[PDB]
Amino acid sequence: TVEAKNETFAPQHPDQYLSWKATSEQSERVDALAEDPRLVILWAGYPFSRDYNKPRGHAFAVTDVRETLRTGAPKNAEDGPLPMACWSCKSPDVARLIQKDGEDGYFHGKWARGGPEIVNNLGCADCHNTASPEFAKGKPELTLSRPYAARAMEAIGKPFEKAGRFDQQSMVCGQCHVEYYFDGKNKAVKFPWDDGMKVENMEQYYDKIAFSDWTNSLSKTPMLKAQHPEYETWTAGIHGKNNVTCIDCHMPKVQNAEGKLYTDHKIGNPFDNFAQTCANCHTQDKAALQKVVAERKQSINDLKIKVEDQLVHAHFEAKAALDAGATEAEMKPIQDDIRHAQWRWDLAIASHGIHMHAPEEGLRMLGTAMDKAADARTKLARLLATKGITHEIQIPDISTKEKAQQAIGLNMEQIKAEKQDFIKTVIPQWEEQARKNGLLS
Amino acid sequence: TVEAKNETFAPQHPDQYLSWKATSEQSERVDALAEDPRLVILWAGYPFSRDYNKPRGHAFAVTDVRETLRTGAPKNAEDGPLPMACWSCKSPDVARLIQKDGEDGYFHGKWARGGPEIVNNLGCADCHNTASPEFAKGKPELTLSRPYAARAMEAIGKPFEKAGRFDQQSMVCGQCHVEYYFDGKNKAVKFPWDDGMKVENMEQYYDKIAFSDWTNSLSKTPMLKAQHPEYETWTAGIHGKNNVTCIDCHMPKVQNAEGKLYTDHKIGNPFDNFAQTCANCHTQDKAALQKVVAERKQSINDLKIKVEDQLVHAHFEAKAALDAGATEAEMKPIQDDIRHAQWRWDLAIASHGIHMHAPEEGLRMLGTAMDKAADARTKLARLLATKGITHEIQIPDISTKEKAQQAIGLNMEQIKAEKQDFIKTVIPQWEEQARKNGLLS
Ligand code: HEC
Ligand code: HEC
Ligand code: HEC
Ligand code: HEC
Ligand code: HEC
Ligand code: HEC
Ligand code: HEC
Ligand code: HEC
Ligand code: HEC
Ligand code: HEC
Ligand SMILES: [Ca+2]
Ligand SMILES: [Ca+2]
Ligand SMILES: [Ca+2]
Ligand SMILES: [Ca+2]
Repeated sequence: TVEAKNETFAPQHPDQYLSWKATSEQSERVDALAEDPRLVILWAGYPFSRDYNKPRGHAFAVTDVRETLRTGAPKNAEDGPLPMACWSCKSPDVARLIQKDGEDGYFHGKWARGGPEIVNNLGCADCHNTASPEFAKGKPELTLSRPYAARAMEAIGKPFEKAGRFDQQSMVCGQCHVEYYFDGKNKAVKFPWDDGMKVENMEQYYDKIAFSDWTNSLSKTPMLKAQHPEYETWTAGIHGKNNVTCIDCHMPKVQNAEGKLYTDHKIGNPFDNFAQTCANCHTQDKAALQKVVAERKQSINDLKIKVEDQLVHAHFEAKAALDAGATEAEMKPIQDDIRHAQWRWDLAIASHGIHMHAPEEGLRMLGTAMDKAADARTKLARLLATKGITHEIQIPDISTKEKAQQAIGLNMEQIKAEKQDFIKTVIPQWEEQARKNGLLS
Repeated sequence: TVEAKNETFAPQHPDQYLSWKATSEQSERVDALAEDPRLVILWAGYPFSRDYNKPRGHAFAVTDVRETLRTGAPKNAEDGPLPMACWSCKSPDVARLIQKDGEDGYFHGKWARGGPEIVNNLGCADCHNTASPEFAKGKPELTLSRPYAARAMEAIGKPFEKAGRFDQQSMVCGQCHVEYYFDGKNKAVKFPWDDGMKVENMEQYYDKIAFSDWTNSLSKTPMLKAQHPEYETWTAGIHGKNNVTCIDCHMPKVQNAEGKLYTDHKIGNPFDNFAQTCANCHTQDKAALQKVVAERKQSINDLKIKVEDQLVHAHFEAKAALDAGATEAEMKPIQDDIRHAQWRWDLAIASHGIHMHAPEEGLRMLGTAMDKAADARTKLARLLATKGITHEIQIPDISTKEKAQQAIGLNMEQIKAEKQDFIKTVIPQWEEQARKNGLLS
C-alpha cells in the first residue's frame, strides 16, 4: 500500500508537491572534513574519516548516500562495506520494502542489495499515511512509517498514536534526525534511547551493553560515533521545552497564489522566510535574531575546536604510548577516558543545528567532554613518563584534509578513483533495473 | 547633601521604606565553603579560604562585612588585613564620605578606619539623588552615587546621564553587582571593563597590567579572584540582550492597600512574586519556569564541580613539583595555565544568579576553564616526571570545610576566637561613636 513514487501525488497535492520538489534548490554540499581536518584524526579507522559533508536538501538524500565514499564501490549485491540499514533514512522505498519483506527482511544483507530497489527521493510515504482516504482530502494523516522510530518514541514515554498534533509534527522528523546505532546481527537501526536521551544516559547505555562503533586506528580506543541528534537536542532546548515544533520553524504555513493556506514542504533554513517563522512568535527583527544565533554558533565553534585539539593530542599521545610498548591494561583507563570524551564531543556537535536548537546543552556537553579529555591526557603523560618519555608528543601536519587523511594511512587517490568508477557505471544500471521493474518513473 | 540615615525618608515614602526594610527577612546566611570545601584549596592564601557565604538581604550588608572572617580582627584604625574599599558596596555612608572627604580621601586608610563612620544599612542614597526636590515629590531621580561605577559605565560606552530610564535601572545595581579589583596605592575600587566585559577581555586586561589578587599558597600561582559579575553576565544573557532590566525581575511595580502603584523595594528572589515578575512577560506556569531555572542550576553545578576537581588536583600537583625542586622558570607555563583556568571558572560561577541570567555564558566559560586546566595538569605530569615522579599525586582529605582549612594551614579555632572578640568588643564601640556623632539612629 506504500506509494514510493512521489509524482503519483502531484496532481492531487500540487502546493505540497511543488514545494517538496524545491529542496533540489538546496544543492550546495559543504565538505566538513575540508573545513575541519581534525575530524579525520578523531574518526581514524571509521568511514567518516574518508568522506563527511554537511547536509543539503532532502531531494539529494538518495544521491548523497550513493555518492559518499562511506558506501564504497560494491561490485555485486553481497559486496561493499555497509549494510541495508544505510538506506533507512533516505527514501520511501524503505517503507515499501519494510511493508513488502518485513522489517528483518529489509535489514538483511548489504547496502548494495538495495541499490536497484531504493530509488525514489525522500518523500510523501515517509511522513504520511497516503493510503488513508483522508489524505486525498488534504488532511495530513501523519504517520511513523519506520517501526524502529515508533519503538523509540514509545521508549521515551511518547507513543505516536497517543501524541497530540504538535508532538506528532516533530516525531515525523524524529524518524531520521536522531542518534542511532546498528543493532544485532542483521544491523537493524536502533535509537539508543532506552535510558533516556541525554548524553549521560546514552553513554551509560552503550557502556552497559559493551558496544563500540569502531576502534580508533591511532589510539586503539573502542569508540562511539554520534550522528545528528536533532530530536534529542531539540527536546533538551528551550523551544522543545515549549513544544515549538520542528515544523513551526522548518515547515511554516504559507499561502498559495490563490491565498489558500498550506504547509511549506521546502524544508530548509527558517531564516529564509523569517516573516512566517520566527516572526510568528518574536517581535525582534531578522538581523537581531540572526546575530544572536550567529553568536551561539561562534561560542560553540570556539569551544568545539578546543575540545577537538585536545582529542587530537590524546589520540596521538595514545599512539606514542602503544609504540613505546604500552600493555592493554595500561591503555584501558586512558581508552575509557578517550571514548567518553569523544562521545560527549561528538553528540554535542554532530547536529549542525545545535547552536540554535539547544546552545546551552551543546556547551554543557562540550564541557563534560573536556573533563574526560583532561583525564586522558594527564593519564597519558604519566604513562609515557614510565616509558622514559617526558617531552610533548609532536603531531604530524594535519592542516588540510589531504594531509590528515595521508597521516592516518588512507590512499585517497585510489579510494576516490574506485568510487568514481562505481558512480559512473553502477548507478545508471541500478536506475535502469528499477525502471524495468516499475519502481521508478 | 547625602542623607545616609534611611529612616529620614520613612514618613515621606512609606511604601518604599517599609519594603526596603523588609530585606531583613532574607536572613539565612548559607556557608558556601561548608557546601563546597574545594573552594578552600582554590583560594588557599586568600581571605575567601577563611569565610565565604552566599548573599542574603541588603539589610545585612553592613553586618556581614563586619562579621566575615575576611576583614579580620583589627585592634585599631591602622590595623587589619583589608582597606577602606571593602566598605564601598555596603552602605550609603560611603556616598556620604565620598562627598565629605572626596573619593581619594575616602579610599585612603584601612577598613578599620571606616568602622565608626559607615554604619547605616545599604539604602536610599545609594541609588537615589535624595537631595533633589523631585525626590520628595515621589520621583525616583536615579543616580550613580559611586564615581568609580560612573567611570565604568562610561568605559563601556553607556554614560549614565545619557542612558534611558531602562538602562539606568540596571546601572544602579551595576554600582555594586560587578567584578572589580583594587587599583593603585589607595586601593580604589575599579571595574576591569576597559577592554570589554567578557571573561576573555578581562583576562587580557589583567594580564596586560600584570595584575594579581594573591599568590595561591599551594601552587605559588599569581591568581585572579572573580567577584559577583551580575552586570557583566546579565548583559551577556538573553534577558540582558532584550533590556529586561534587573528591576523587571527583582523590583516589580506592585500595589499598596489603596491600590496605588509603587516599586517593591524588598529586593530578593523574583519567584516570591512570580505573578508580578515573570508572569508579566511569560505565559508559562510558575512551577514550569522554576523547573527550567533549577535544571540550569544543576547543569552548571555539575560542570562547576568537575572544573574545581581538576583545579584542586592542579594546585596540589604544582605543590608536589615545587617540593620536588621545580624552578621558577619550570613553573611559569603551568602557573599561567592555572591562573587562566581558575580565572575563567571563578568569573563563571562567582555570580549566584548565573544559571538564570546567562546560563549558556556560564557553561561556555567553564568549558574554556577546563581547556586550560587540562593544559596545566598535562604540563605538570611531564614536569613531575623530569623530577622522577610518575605516580598520581595524592590529595589530602578535603571532605569538609574544616579538613580543607586544616590542610592549607589555617588555625580556624584561633581565627574564629579573634573574630568573635572583635565582633563583641569593637562593633558596639563603632556604633556608640556613630550615635555620639549623629551618624546613627
Ligand atoms: C549508514 C551508516 C548510513 C550512511 C552511509 C549514510 N547515512 Fe545518513 N542522514 C540522516 C540524517 C538526518 C542526515 C542529515 C543530517 C546530518 O547529516 O547531520 C543524514 C545525512 C547523510 C549524508 C549526507 C551528509 C554526509 O554525511 O555526507 C550521507 C552521505 C549519509 N547520511 C549516509 C539520517 C540517517 C539515519 C536515521 C536513523 C540513518 C540510520 C542513516 N542516516 C544512515 C546512514
Ligand atoms: C516529512 C519529511 C514530510 C514529507 C516527506 C512530506 N510531508 Fe506533507 N506534511 C508534513 C508535515 C509535518 C505536515 C504538517 C502537518 C500539520 O500538522 O500541519 C504536512 C502537511 C501535508 C498535507 C496537509 C495539507 C497542508 O498542511 O499543507 C498534505 C496534503 C501533504 N503534506 C502532502 C504531502 C505530499 C504530496 C508529499 C510528497 C510530495 C509530502 N506531503 C511529503 C510532513 C511531510
Ligand atoms: C528520513 C526519511 C528523514 C526524515 C523523515 C526527515 N529528514 Fe531531514 N534530512 C534527512 C537527510 C538524509 C538529509 C540530508 C540530505 C542530503 O542529501 O544531504 C536531511 C536534511 C535536512 C535539512 C538540511 C537541509 C539543507 O541543508 O538544505 C533540514 C533543515 C532537515 N532535514 C529538516 C527536517 C525536518 C524539519 C523534518 C521533519 C518535517 C525532516 N527533516 C524529516 C532525512 C530525513
Ligand atoms: C526554531 C525554534 C526551530 C526549531 C523548533 C527547529 N529548528 Fe532546526 N534549525 C532552525 C534554524 C534557525 C537553523 C539554522 C541555524 C543557522 O545558523 O542558520 C536550524 C538548523 C537545523 C538543521 C541543520 C541544517 C543544516 O543545513 O546544517 C537541521 C538538520 C534541523 N535544523 C532540523 C530540525 C529538527 C529535526 C527539528 C525538530 C526536532 C528542528 N530542526 C527544530 C530552527 C529551528
Ligand atoms: C513559537 C511557535 C516560536 C517560534 C516560531 C520561534 N520561537 Fe524562539 N522562542 C519561543 C518561546 C516560547 C521561547 C521561550 C521564551 C518564552 O517566551 O517563554 C523562545 C525563545 C527563543 C530564544 C531564547 C532561548 C534560546 O534557545 O536561546 C531565542 C534566541 C529564540 N527564541 C530565537 C528564535 C529564532 C531565531 C526563531 C526562528 C528560527 C524562533 N525563535 C522561532 C517561541 C518561538
Ligand atoms: C562592589 C564593587 C563590592 C566591593 C568593592 C566589595 N563587595 Fe562585598 N559584596 C558585593 C555584592 C554585590 C555582594 C552580594 C553578591 C555575592 O555574590 O556575594 C557582596 C557580598 C559580600 C559579603 C556577603 C557574602 C560573603 O562573601 O560572605 C561579604 C562578607 C562581603 N561582600 C565582604 C566584602 C569585603 C571584605 C570586601 C573588600 C575585599 C568587599 N566585600 C568588597 C559587592 C562588593
Ligand atoms: C537600589 C539598591 C535602591 C535602593 C537602596 C533604594 N531604591 Fe528606591 N528605587 C530603585 C529603583 C531602581 C526604582 C524604580 C525607578 C524606576 O525607574 O521605576 C526606585 C523607586 C523609588 C521611588 C519612585 C516611586 C516608585 O517607583 O516606587 C521612590 C520614591 C523611592 N524609590 C524611594 C526610596 C527610599 C525611601 C529608599 C530608602 C528607604 C530607597 N528608595 C532605596 C532603587 C533603589
Ligand atoms: C551596593 C551599595 C549595592 C547595590 C547598589 C545593589 N546591591 Fe544587591 N547586594 C549588595 C550586597 C553587599 C549584597 C549581599 C548582602 C549580604 O549581607 O549578604 C546584595 C544582595 C543582593 C541580592 C541577594 C538577596 C538575598 O539573597 O536575599 C539580590 C537579589 C540583589 N542584591 C539584587 C540587587 C538589585 C536588583 C539591585 C539594583 C536595584 C542591587 N542589588 C543593588 C550590594 C548592592
Ligand atoms: C529576570 C529576567 C531577571 C533579571 C533581568 C535579573 N535577575 Fe537576578 N535573578 C533572577 C532570578 C529568578 C534569580 C534566582 C534564581 C534561582 O535559582 O532562584 C536571580 C538571582 C540573582 C542573584 C543571586 C541571589 C542569591 O540569593 O543567590 C543576584 C545577586 C541577582 N539576581 C542580581 C541581579 C542583577 C544585579 C541584575 C541586573 C544586572 C539581575 N539580577 C537581573 C531574575 C532576574
Ligand atoms: C519581560 C520584561 C520579561 C520578564 C519580566 C521575564 N522575561 Fe524571560 N524572557 C523575556 C524575553 C524577551 C526572552 C527572549 C525570548 C523572546 O521571547 O524573544 C525571555 C526568555 C526567557 C528564557 C529562555 C532564555 C534563557 O535565558 O534561558 C527563560 C528560561 C526565561 N525567559 C525565564 C524567565 C524567568 C524565570 C523570569 C522571572 C524570574 C522571566 N523570564 C521574566 C522577557 C521577560
Ligand atoms: Ca545545509
Ligand atoms: Ca551512533
Ligand atoms: Ca541568598
Ligand atoms: Ca576581582
